[PDB]
Amino acid sequence: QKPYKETYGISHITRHDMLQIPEQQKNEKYQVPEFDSSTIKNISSAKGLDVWDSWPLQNADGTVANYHGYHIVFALAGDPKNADDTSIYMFYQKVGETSIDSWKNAGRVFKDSDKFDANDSILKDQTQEWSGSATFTSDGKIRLFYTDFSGKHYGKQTLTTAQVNVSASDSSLNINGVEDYKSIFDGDGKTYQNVQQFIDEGNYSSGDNHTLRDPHYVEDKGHKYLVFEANTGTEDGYQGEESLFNKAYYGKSTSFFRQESQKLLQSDKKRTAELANGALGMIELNDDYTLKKVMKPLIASNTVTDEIERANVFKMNGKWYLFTDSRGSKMTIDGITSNDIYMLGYVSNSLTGPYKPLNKTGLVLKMDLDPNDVTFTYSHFAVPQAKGNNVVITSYMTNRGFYADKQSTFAPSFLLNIKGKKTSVVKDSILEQGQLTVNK
Ligand SMILES: [Ca+2]
Repeated sequence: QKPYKETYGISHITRHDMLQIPEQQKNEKYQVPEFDSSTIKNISSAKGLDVWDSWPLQNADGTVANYHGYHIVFALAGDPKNADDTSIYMFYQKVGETSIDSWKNAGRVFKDSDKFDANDSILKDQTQEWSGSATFTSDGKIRLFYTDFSGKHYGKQTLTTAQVNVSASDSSLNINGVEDYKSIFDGDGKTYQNVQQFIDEGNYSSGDNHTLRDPHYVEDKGHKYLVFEANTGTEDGYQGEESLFNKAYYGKSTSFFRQESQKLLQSDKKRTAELANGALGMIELNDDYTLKKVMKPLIASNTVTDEIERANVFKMNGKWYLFTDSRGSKMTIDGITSNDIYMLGYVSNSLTGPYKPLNKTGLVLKMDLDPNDVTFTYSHFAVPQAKGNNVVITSYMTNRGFYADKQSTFAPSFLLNIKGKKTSVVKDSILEQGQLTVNK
């Protein structure tokens, strides 16, 4: 194949930028702070469940919602002994409370029968409920977005929505049921990979990693959008042998492309790089939360990784910030190790781009603790605040199923300062486990 250059009109996580991160991450400004293990508790109301990926009910701009005097957090939870047991639970606290013990458990959002009652062909084949977002609508409704995962159908992932009906009193919140429960998007082949394309390759034994998940709701000028984890399709730079010859994925210069591409082609990461075509996708929704328009990806990670998770985007003090989490173990970049886990980040003057890397490289947070460390954290997520230069970073702590007495739980939150195209972790800014806002 001959070298070429094609950006497909989207932004790219380039090899040159990623190569700078191993040295840069030694700076404490870009590091998840050390946590004190003797302060860490299980979520008392979870009654022995692992509780991992979590997200707050948000207003349209990403700030934390107030539902009838309560904060609400949705989270994946399940039996630590069963890695395929994943359902969405709803936790809640009175606004003003900060202790992890303040989080009550309203239980599962869904009954097993809900996916059938929905009259939705894709939903009736669901086996797990994976991550998403939740927005608090202008008419006072809890509008959930999540990932319908189907183990029956080779790990199909479908962006899904429902309204969660919740009664509020002075003491409790109670889930009454759901409505408007429907599949929104399962890929289109041309812009975002679908599960058939995964099956074409030989599914899991191909080494390909198909994703279409973690939908994050946001609005701009009254238009409604989901930004989500995906993989590219056939028309915006697909996986394949030819992808390694696209200079847009390398950056820097032709000299760098020649050197880096020849190294990659000679390496044991050639196949991994060919398969790697992660993307942060975007769709516009209609006012009833159905699909209006498939839009081009905000950014892609061709050759670098197939898996960029927990898509997040919001406007803060005049700029738009786009984040994603990614494991070094699934990357193909020299100097990045299997211990390294990142939140990467990008900035634009507009929701729809173009996005350029924060801190020159894309690095925002680095966590490299051993998987066995009780204070291991993952699924880092920046929660915008109503005012100021800080966001709150939430994450889950402790790997699923590792310890009998220490379950996956809410990590201590901490602060990230954002100004312009730069970020820095705020010194000694550790908050309570699962704390969503600085204000209280
Ligand atoms: Ca792929």
